[PDB]
Amino acid sequence: EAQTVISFHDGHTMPQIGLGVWETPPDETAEVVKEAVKLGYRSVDTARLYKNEEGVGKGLEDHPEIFLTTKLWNDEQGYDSTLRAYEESARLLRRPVLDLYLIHWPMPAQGQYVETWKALVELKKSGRVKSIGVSNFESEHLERIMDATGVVPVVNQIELHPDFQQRALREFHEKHNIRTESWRPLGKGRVLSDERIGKIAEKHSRTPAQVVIRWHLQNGLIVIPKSVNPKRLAENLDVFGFVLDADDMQAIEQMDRKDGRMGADPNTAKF
Repeated sequence: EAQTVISFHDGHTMPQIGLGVWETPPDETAEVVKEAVKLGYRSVDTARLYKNEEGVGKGLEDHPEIFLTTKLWNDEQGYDSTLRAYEESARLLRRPVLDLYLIHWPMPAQGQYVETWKALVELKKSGRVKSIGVSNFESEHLERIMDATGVVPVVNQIELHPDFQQRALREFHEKHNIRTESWRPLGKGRVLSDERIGKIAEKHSRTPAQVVIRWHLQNGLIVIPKSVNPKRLAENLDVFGFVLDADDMQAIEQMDRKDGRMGADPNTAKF
């Protein structure tokens, strides 16, 4: 049973499951990363927001194979300011050339996300980063940066889980060959005790989390769950030895709620 990967339109390839090092203190981040690389994680995802890029970079010291993503935080948006921020991140992460760089939030009220994207375009062209994408962009924000540059992000990383399945945004993503990456894949844990999920989990001799991760996978989605517990890390990774059937997939499809969003709305988010 091999892990799966997802390929971008730009010809690059990313592991389909990664580690979201979001809630890890800077101090024990190196150690969490070394542990997950040991368990078999091939993709690590962080952000300037979490302030632990130095820890990630140390933890991946002798592991340049691990796919590495980081994001530009809101207050560093702007053309020159993104180019600096990217460089700084590259140094903190001890990787001269990053595998993926994302705009963390569009923040439409700032007026800066198009110029930020043009900085990312330039980072791709100059060869400073392999792939460029976005996080938390609505179709409209995507339309805008595509119209301004002619350059499509390879990935849009968005809140996505059984309660909020983001179908219309994924329809839009499809048309432009944009991969979907789910953050909040487990819905802050709400799903871990769902009966509908629980029955599917019994049927497959797997756990609720594993059923849910598999569901992301079978939908073609890049999935970065987070976990402190290396017991849950090993669990989350052990998802390539079963298959959800058509009944399973439809039953989860049916969980989608209009008020399923748990985190910030891209259009009204204010930090």
